[PDB]
Amino acid sequence: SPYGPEARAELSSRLTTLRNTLAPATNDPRYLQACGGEKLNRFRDIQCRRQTAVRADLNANYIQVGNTRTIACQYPLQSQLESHFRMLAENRTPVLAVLASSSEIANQRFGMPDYFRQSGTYGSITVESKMTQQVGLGDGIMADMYTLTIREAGQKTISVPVVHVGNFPDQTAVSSEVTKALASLVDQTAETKRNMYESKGSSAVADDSKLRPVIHCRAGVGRTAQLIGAMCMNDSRNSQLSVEDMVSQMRVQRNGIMVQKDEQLDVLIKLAEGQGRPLLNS
Repeated sequence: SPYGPEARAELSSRLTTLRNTLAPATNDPRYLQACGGEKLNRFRDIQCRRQTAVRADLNANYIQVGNTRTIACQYPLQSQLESHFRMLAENRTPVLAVLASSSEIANQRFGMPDYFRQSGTYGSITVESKMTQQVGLGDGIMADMYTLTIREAGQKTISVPVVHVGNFPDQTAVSSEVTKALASLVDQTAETKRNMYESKGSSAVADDSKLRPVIHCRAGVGRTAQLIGAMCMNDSRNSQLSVEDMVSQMRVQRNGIMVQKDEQLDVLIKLAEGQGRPLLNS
């Protein structure tokens, strides 16, 4: 009954209502609007909540699901790379999880710059990419890891661990088992990096806006939301946080499309069921 079809339908009903409420109006005061004439949103209908926006020129949001703090964003546009790197550096990013596949990135029609597997200079910022380990996630899904060293005059140099799911499907959802494996890897990688900063007495530890895992796929609403849901379920502080809570929180803090597909929600529901976590709020 708590995970039966009627509970699942009720969850869907509540979430659909929320999506409708959060649909952007023309020049919606709730959503970030482009300044300067440059394209801001990769997709016109996938907008960035203004009050939680990380930077004025990025489609990117601070999200807190229960106690779990992250940043969710779109795959940055070519024009946005300098700002994106500055975000990554200023956040002292403990892990960047990229859920867009190599196939997607390679499709030049999609405008997804290969910004983390190659080195480059973007305005004032110089970035060096290095290959690190590779970790299997199940079902032949592979996480390729990198470190990005971000250098800029006047700024401290920051190295960001990257977890790239190079063969993450976009046509089908990955299983709860793959999702769990990915959440554990991303969490573990963030933990190691955050520990390093703690050991150096970094001032970023005291700052709520910093040390956030950064997660993006192509749009930052499907695969991204599925991962963030799994990560929040991995957080021992989040007992009794329901699936309704986690999805509504993602939606209010980014846009109404978070967890876009029923296929993705099914994964979150299965993970919740495995923990005996509630789907709905009383």
